[PDB]
Amino acid sequence: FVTMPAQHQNKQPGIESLMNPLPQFEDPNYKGSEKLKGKNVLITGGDSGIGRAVSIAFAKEGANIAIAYLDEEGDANETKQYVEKEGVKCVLLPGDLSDEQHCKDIVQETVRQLGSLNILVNNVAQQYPQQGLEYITAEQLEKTFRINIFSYFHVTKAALSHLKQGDVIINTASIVAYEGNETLIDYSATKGAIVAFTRSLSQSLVQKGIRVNGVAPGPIWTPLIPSSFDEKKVSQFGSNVPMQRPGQPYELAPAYVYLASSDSSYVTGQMIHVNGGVIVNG
Amino acid sequence: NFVTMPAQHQNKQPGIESLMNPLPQFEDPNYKGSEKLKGKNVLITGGDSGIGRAVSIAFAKEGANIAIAYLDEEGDANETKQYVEKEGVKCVLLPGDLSDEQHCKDIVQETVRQLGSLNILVNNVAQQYPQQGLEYITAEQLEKTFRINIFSYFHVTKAALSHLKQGDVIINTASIVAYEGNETLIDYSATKGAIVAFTRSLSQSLVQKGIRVNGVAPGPIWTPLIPSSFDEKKVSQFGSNVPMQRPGQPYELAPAYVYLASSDSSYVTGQMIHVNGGVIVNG
Amino acid sequence: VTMPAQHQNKQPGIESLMNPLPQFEDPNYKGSEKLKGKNVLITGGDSGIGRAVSIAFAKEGANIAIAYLDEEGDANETKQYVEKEGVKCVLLPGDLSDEQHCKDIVQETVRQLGSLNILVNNVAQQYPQQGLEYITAEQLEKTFRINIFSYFHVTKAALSHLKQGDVIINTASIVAYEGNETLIDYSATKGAIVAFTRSLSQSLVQKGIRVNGVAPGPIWTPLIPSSFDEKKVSQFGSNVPMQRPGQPYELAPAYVYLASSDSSYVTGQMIHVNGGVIVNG
Amino acid sequence: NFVTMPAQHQNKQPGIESLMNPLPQFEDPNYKGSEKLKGKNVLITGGDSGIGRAVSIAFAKEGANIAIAYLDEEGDANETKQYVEKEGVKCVLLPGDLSDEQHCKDIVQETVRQLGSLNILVNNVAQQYPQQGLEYITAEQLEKTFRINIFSYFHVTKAALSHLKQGDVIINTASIVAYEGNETLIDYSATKGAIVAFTRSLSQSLVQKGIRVNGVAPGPIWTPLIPSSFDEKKVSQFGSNVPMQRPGQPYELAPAYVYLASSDSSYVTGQMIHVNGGVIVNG
Ligand SMILES: CC(=O)Cc1cc[n+]([C@@H]2O[C@H](COP(=O)([O-])OP(=O)(O)OC[C@H]3O[C@@H](n4cnc5c(N)ncnc54)[C@H](O)[C@@H]3O)[C@@H](O)[C@H]2O)cc1C(N)=O
Ligand SMILES: CC(=O)Cc1cc[n+]([C@@H]2O[C@H](COP(=O)([O-])OP(=O)(O)OC[C@H]3O[C@@H](n4cnc5c(N)ncnc54)[C@H](O)[C@@H]3O)[C@@H](O)[C@H]2O)cc1C(N)=O
Ligand SMILES: CC(=O)Cc1cc[n+]([C@@H]2O[C@H](COP(=O)([O-])OP(=O)(O)OC[C@H]3O[C@@H](n4cnc5c(N)ncnc54)[C@H](O)[C@@H]3O)[C@@H](O)[C@H]2O)cc1C(N)=O
Ligand SMILES: CC(=O)Cc1cc[n+]([C@@H]2O[C@H](COP(=O)([O-])OP(=O)(O)OC[C@H]3O[C@@H](n4cnc5c(N)ncnc54)[C@H](O)[C@@H]3O)[C@@H](O)[C@H]2O)cc1C(N)=O
Ligand SMILES: C[As](C)(=O)[O-]
Ligand SMILES: C[As](C)(=O)[O-]
Ligand SMILES: C[As](C)(=O)[O-]
Ligand SMILES: C[As](C)(=O)[O-]
Ligand SMILES: C[As](C)(=O)[O-]
Ligand SMILES: [Cl-]
Ligand SMILES: [Mg+2]
Ligand SMILES: [Mg+2]
Ligand SMILES: [Mg+2]
Ligand SMILES: [Mg+2]
Repeated sequence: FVTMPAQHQNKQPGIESLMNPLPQFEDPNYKGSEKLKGKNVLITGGDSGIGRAVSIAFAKEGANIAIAYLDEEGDANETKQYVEKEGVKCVLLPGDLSDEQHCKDIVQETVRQLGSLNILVNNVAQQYPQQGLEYITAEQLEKTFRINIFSYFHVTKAALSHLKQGDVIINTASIVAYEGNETLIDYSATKGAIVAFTRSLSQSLVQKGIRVNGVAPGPIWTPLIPSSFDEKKVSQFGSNVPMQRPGQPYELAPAYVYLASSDSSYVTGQMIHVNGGVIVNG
Repeated sequence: NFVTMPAQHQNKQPGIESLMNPLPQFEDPNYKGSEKLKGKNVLITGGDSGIGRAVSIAFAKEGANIAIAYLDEEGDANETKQYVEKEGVKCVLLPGDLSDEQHCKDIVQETVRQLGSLNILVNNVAQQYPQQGLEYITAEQLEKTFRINIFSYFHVTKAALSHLKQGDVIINTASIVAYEGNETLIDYSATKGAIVAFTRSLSQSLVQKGIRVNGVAPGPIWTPLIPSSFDEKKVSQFGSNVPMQRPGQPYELAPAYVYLASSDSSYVTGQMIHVNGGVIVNG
Repeated sequence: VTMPAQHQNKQPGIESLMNPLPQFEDPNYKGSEKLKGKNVLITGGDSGIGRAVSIAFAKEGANIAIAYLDEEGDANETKQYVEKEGVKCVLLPGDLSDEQHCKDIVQETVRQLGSLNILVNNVAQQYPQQGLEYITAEQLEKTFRINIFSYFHVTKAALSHLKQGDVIINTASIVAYEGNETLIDYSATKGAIVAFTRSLSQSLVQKGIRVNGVAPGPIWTPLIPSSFDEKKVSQFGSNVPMQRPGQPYELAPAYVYLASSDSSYVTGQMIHVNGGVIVNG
Repeated sequence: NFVTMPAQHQNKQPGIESLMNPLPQFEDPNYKGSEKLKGKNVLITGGDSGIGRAVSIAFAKEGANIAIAYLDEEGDANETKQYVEKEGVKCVLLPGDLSDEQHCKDIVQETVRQLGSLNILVNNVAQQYPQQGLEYITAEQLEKTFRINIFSYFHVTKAALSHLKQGDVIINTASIVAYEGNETLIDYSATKGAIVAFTRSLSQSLVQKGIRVNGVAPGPIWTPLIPSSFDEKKVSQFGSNVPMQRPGQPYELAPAYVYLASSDSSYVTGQMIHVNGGVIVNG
C-alpha cells in the first residue's frame, strides 16, 4: 500500500527540504502553556525530523534550545527560525557526534551559551538497511554503534556535571528495539542498547532527582527514511501499522513535552510508544 | 520499608477522601490549561476521588465537560464537582453501582442526555481486597472483584460504542500490579491484567473506526483506595518501595490522562503509560 | 490456505472430527524420567495441547489425572496413549465453571493418585465476535468463569496438597501480549492468567512451589474449528513468521521443561511458543 | 540484603572457576540425556566455565560434539573438555580473543574443519566492569565492553551463516539486566539490551531459511564472572535480592539452552527464557 511518493536521497543524514511532501513538523493548533519556561535544552539531531518537531514544541513551551546536528546547515537554520519565532534562544552546534571529544564540547558549549542545562534529549541516529547479517561489515557495525549509542553515553556523561535535582534526560529509542527489524539488525541492536541504557540510567540517577525516560517511535515521515531505504520501500512506508499511515513528526513532540516537564514528575525508567498502534506488550 | 504517611485505616470501601490525613494533593496549583480538550464530553467512572478526581479536574482545566460516575460518595463527588465547575465547564454527577450491568448502560445513556454527546470514556472504577494468600480469597470476593474491576469496563464501554465516532477516545486505568504482580492482591492483579489485554484488543478492534484506546498503569498513589483496603501499618509505609521512595500524588497522574485523551496522542493506540515512581516493567 | 476448510457447530470441539488430525505426539520424542512418579492434574487434558502434554508427561514417567468437560471419546483416546507408557491415568469429567467441581477434581486426584505434585491449568473456551457490542453478559461471564475463575478455584483447592518442589503451570496465550480484535473477552481472560501467574509465583516462592505459564500462538486443535468460521480455519496460522500453525506436540516440551526440576530456578515466567511472533518477551 | 556466599574476589577477569568457594555446581547428576541433540555440532563461545561449561556438558549428554571458544583460561577449558568427552562426544578447544573480528571468523572455520559442520551456535561470551556511575565509565571501557559482549556476537554469527541450514539453531545469552536495568552496570546492561534486539531481528531475518534464534536471560548465577567483577561483600550477598533468595547454579541454566537448541522448541523463535530466581520482568 502506497503511503508516500517514491523517492530516495544520495547521502545520510537526509535533507528535509528535499522531501515530498515536507514532513509535518508542527501542529498549527498546538497551544503552548509555559510547560518548559526558562528551561535550557540540548537536543542531538534537533535539526530535522522528530528532533525538529521536538525543538519547535519545546520552544512553544518557553524552553531555550541548543541543537546539535552533523552538517545539514539548511535544515538546522530553518529549525532555528521556527524556534526563535517563539521568542526563545536558539544555539546551533554542528559536528560529528561519533567523536567523544565533540560530545563533550557540545555540552560545554550549551552551558556557555545558555548559562546552564536542564533537559538533554539524545536523539541522533543513522541507519543502513542491509538484506542480511552477512552484508553488515565491521566498519558499518561500529559506525552505527558509535553514532547511535556511544554518543548517548558520552553526551550524557558530560551533561551529568551540570544536571541537578529536577533535571531530565530523554532518549529516543525505536519500536525496532521491541519488535525487531530484519533489514536493520545492527540499528535495532543499538536501539535495544538505548532501551537498557534508559532503564539503568534511571535507577542510577533517581536519588539525584534526575528523571530518565524514552520515546519509541514507529514509522515517522522524516529525512532518515528516504536517505536509508529504496524508493519502492519509501513509497509504502507506514502502511504496515494498524493506523495504516506513517506518523508525522509533530505527532511525536507532545510525548517529549510530557517527559521533559513536571507533568511527568512521577515517571522515570519508562518508554512512551508512539507507533500507530503496534502492540509491543508495553 | 519505612514510614511515608501517618498510620490510618477506613473500615468501609470505597474510601472517603475527606477522612484522609494528609488529604491527597489532587490538583497542581501551577497547572495551566491550554484547551487541549475544549468542548469535549467526558464520562469518568470513579471520578469522585483519588486519581479520577485529579483527572476530572485537569480535564475541566482543559475545557472538557465532565460526567462523573461513582458509587455513593456524595460528599467527595460534590467536592469534585465544585472544582470542575470552577473552570466554567459542565459537570454531571451519576451515582450508582457499576457492578450492575443495567446501571453501566444507564450512565452512558444519561451522560449523552445531559451533555449531548460522548467523546472520551475513562474507565477507572476499582475495588481491592488484600488477602495473605489464595486460600483466603472466597469465590464471592473473586467474583465481586472482577464484576466491578473489569466487567464494568466491558459493560460501560460496550454501551459507549454506539456513541463514539472518529476522533473519540477511550482510556482504561490498569495498574503496575498487572506487570509486576502483587502477592497480597492476587484477584485484583488478575483484573488489572484483564484490563491490560482488554486495552490491547479493543485498540485493534476500533482502530479503523478512528477511536483510540490506551491505558495508564499507576504505581502507589495516595488515594481513598489505600486506607480503605490496607491495614494501618502497611498504609504508613505506602510507596516506600519504589525507586523515588514516595507514593505518587493523584495530581501527578492527571497529565498522562490529558495526553492520552487529547489530539496530542493522535498516533498512539494500544499503549500503556506507567506512572509509578521508577519501577522498571520492561515497558 | 494452511488447513482444510472446516467448522464444528459445538464447543468444546472433538479432535476425532478434525481434518487432518492434529499431531499430538512426536514419534521421536524420547522420555528420560524427567517426571518419574510425579502425580499430575491437567485441566482440559483430553485434547489439543492438553492431550499433547498428558502424553509427553506420561512418557516422562508421570501419573496423569485428566479433567475435561464431556468429550469422553477424546478423553478415552488420550487415556490409551497415556497408559501405553505404563503410568496411571485417571479421567475426571465435569464442568469446571462450577466452584465445587473444581474442588472435587483435586480431592479425587489425591484420592486416586495418592498426592498431587504438578497442576496444569489449561481449560478454555473462546467465542469470537465482530465487536464488543456483540458480547452478551452471558458470554463474558461464561468465558471468565471457565478461563480464569477455574484457574483460581482449582489452584486454591490444590494448595492444601502442594509442598516444596511442587509446581503449577498455567496456559495463557499470545493474545494476552498482542491483543486479538475478534476475541476481546477471551483475551482479557488470558491477560488475567498472566497477572495471576505473576502474583501467585511471588506468593508461593517461599513455600518452594513454582508458578509459570505457557503462551501458545496458533495451534491446530479442536478449539479452532469449534470457535472460528470455516474460512478463518483454512487460513489459520498463516499470520506468523513460520507461516504455519504449530502442532500440539510442539507445545509439550515447554510444559515438560516447566514441570520438571530442569526449571528449578524459574518462577513467574512465560514460555512463548508461537511460530516467531515477537512479544517483547 | 543478606549473606548467600563466602566473601571473595579475584584479581583478573575473565574469572577462574577452580578458585571459587563453593565450586559452582555445573552438572545435575540426576540429569539424563535422551539424544535431544543427536548428530549435532555446536560452537559455544565462553563455554569453558560458568553457564557455558554447564551448557557444554548438558549438550554433550544430549549427543552433541562441542567446540568451545574461550579467552585464555586453559585450566578451566581443559577440565571442561574432560567432562564433555566423558559423555562419549568430541570436544574441540579454541582459545583466543573474540574482541578481534578475524578471530571470530577463525573459530567458525576451525569448528567446521575439525567437527565437519556446524548446527548450533551459542553466543555466550561476556565481560563486565561495574562502576558507581556513568561518569566512571571511560570510552576505553565502553568500547571494550561492546566489542566483546555484542560485536563478537555479530561477527561469530555472521561467519556461521554460510554453514547454517534449515534445522540449525542460534542461542544468545542476554541477561535480566536488559529487562530490569542495573545502575552499576550501565554499559554492560546496554550490551545486553543490544543482544535482546539482535535476537529479535535476527530471528525474523532467518526464519525463512529455517534457522531459529532465541535467547536465555539469566538472573544472578554463581559463576567466575561474579567474584572477578564484584567486590567481596557484594559477592557475599549475591542472589539475596531475587524472590528465591539465592543465586542460581550453572546447571540450572543448561536445560533452557537444551530446550532452545533441540527440535523440542521447533515452534519457538525470537524469544527469551528468563532463568532468574523469580524476578518478574513482564515476560
Ligand atoms: C527508523 C525507525 O526504525 C523508525 C523510527 C524510530 C526511531 N527513529 C529515531 O528518531 C531519531 C532521529 O529522528 P529522525 O527519524 O527524525 O531523523 P533525522 O535525520 O531528521 O534526525 C536524525 C539526526 O541525527 C543527526 N546525526 C546523524 N549522524 C550524526 C553525526 N555523525 N553527528 C552528529 N549528528 C548526527 C543528524 O543531524 C540528523 O538530523 C533517531 O534516534 C531515530 O533512530 C525514527 C524513526 C522514523 N523516522 O521512522
Ligand atoms: C491498587 C494499585 O495497584 C495501586 C494503583 C494502581 C491502580 N489503581 C487504580 O486507580 C483506580 C481507582 O482509583 P483510586 O486509586 O483513585 O481510588 P478511589 O477510591 O478514589 O477511586 C475508585 C472509585 O471506584 C468507584 N467505585 C468502586 N466501586 C464502585 C461501584 N460498585 N459502583 C460504582 N463505582 C464504584 C468509587 O466511586 C471510587 O471513587 C482504579 O482503577 C485502581 O485500580 C490505583 C492505585 C493506587 N491508588 O495506588
Ligand atoms: C486460542 C488462541 O488464542 C491461541 C492458542 C493459545 C492458547 N490456547 C490455550 O490452550 C489451552 C488448551 O486449548 P486447546 O487449543 O488445546 O483446545 P482443546 O479444546 O483441545 O482444550 C481445551 C479444553 O478445555 C476443556 N473445557 C472447556 N470447557 C470446560 C468446562 N466447562 N469444564 C471442564 N473442562 C472444559 C475441554 O475439556 C477442552 O478439551 C487453552 O487454555 C487455550 O486458551 C490455545 C491456542 C490454540 N489452540 O490455537
Ligand atoms: C552479570 C549478569 O547480568 C547476571 C547473569 C546474566 C547474564 N550473564 C551472562 O552469562 C554469560 C557469561 O557467563 P558466566 O556468568 O557463566 O561467566 P564465565 O566467566 O563463566 O563465562 C564467560 C566467558 O566469556 C569468555 N570471554 C570473555 N572475554 C573474552 C574474550 N575477549 N575472548 C574470548 N572469550 C572471552 C571467557 O572465556 C569466559 O569463560 C555472559 O553472556 C553473561 O552476560 C551471567 C550472569 C551471572 N553469571 O550472574
Ligand atoms: C565480507 As566482510 C568486509 O562483511 O567481513
Ligand atoms: C516532589 As513532587 C512536587 O512531584 O510531589
Ligand atoms: C456530537 As460530537 C461534536 O461530541 O461528536
Ligand atoms: C473455604 As472457601 C469459602 O474460601 O472455599
Ligand atoms: C573523564 As574521561 C577521559 O573518562 O571522558
Ligand atoms: Cl529446530
Ligand atoms: Mg537533519
Ligand atoms: Mg471515591
Ligand atoms: Mg476436548
Ligand atoms: Mg572462563
